[PDB]
Amino acid sequence: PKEPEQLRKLFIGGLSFETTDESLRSHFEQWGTLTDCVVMRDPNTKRSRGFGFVTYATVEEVDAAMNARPHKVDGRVVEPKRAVSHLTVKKIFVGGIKEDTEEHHLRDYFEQYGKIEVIEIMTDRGSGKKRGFAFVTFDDHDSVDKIVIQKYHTVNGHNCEVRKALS
Ligand SMILES: c1cnc(N2CC[C@@]3(CCOC3)C2)cn1
Repeated sequence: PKEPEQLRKLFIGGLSFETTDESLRSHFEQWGTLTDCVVMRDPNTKRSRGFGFVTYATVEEVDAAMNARPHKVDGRVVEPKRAVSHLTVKKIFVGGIKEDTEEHHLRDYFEQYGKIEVIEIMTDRGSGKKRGFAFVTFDDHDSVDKIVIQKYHTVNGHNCEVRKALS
């Protein structure tokens, strides 16, 4: 059972124009088996477009590569991101938590996706009653990107709806 290829891909932005298929592969093979690795180039000049893609054999290998950031590739710090499902944010909306879900429920669950900086459990402006949704802010976008591709999120026995949240 192979994970869908789309979930095993990293877009790599900010490449040095001297990075090649081969040097990008040599770099990112340190964190897993690469089934594909390409530098995007102009069709006429062959000059690099400054970005590429790598595809790992498993999602755990994608995780390993993201956890090894920052990546300096051929002398330049590059910008890896998981393929789109890019709206790059650090904050999620968590809905369906009802009125019994507390901060530690959200923290104990979401801390395994990334480092949490803010948890905001929403309350009614007039009564102070919990409204049944929350916002979690992380220190980095990959946490959110991992979270929103999951089909399900179970927190405090609730099946939650989780979406990217923007400013
Ligand atoms: C994260 C960030 N960017 C991504 N894009 C994919 C290729 C792109 C669209 C067409 O040309 C450039 C940019 C994907 N995932």
